[PDB]
Amino acid sequence: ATGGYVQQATGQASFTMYSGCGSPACGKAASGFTAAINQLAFGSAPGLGAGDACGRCFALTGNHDPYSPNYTGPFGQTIVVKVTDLCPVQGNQEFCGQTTSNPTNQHGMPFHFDICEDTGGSAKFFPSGHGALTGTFTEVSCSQWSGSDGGQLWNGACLSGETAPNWPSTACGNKGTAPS
Repeated sequence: ATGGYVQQATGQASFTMYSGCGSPACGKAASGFTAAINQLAFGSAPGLGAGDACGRCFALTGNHDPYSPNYTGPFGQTIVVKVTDLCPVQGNQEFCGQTTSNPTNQHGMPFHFDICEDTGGSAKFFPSGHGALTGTFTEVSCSQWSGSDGGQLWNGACLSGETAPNWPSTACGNKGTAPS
C-alpha cells in the first residue's frame, strides 16, 4: 500500500496478548474485542496518528504454539477483533519487527496481532498456559464484530476502516513510510 506498508486482507500471523488498550494509537478505543497490529501492517509510526489498519475487523485463528511445539491442542476459538492499536517495531522485535527489507518476524510470520486482554478477546483465543500462538487471519465485515467505538481522544483519531471494503482500499489512510 501507499507508504510501502504491507496490508493484506488474509495471511499468516503470530498472536500474543496485552493489557491496557484504552488509549490506543488509532485514537479511539472500542468495547468489543480489539487488537494491535504490527507496524508494517498498521500503516503509521509512533506519534504519527492513525494508519489504514484502524477500525478494520479481522477473524483470527490460532493453530500452533511455537513455544510448546509438541502441544497438539486444543486451541482457542476463532474470534473477530477490531484493530485499534499499533504494535511498533521498537521494543517488539520478536513479534512486530517486520520491515520492508525483512518482512517476517522471528517466527517467520509476516503479520502479528497483539490481542487486548481488557475487553475479553484473549480469554476466548488463548488456552491457559499458551500465550503465544501462530495461525491465520482474514479481514471480514465489521458486521461480524460485536461492540461500539469509544470517543476520540485527540484530533485526527480514526476508526473509519470499520466501514471500508477489505484491503486493497483506503479509509483512515497511511502516514509516513513503512520501516525499512
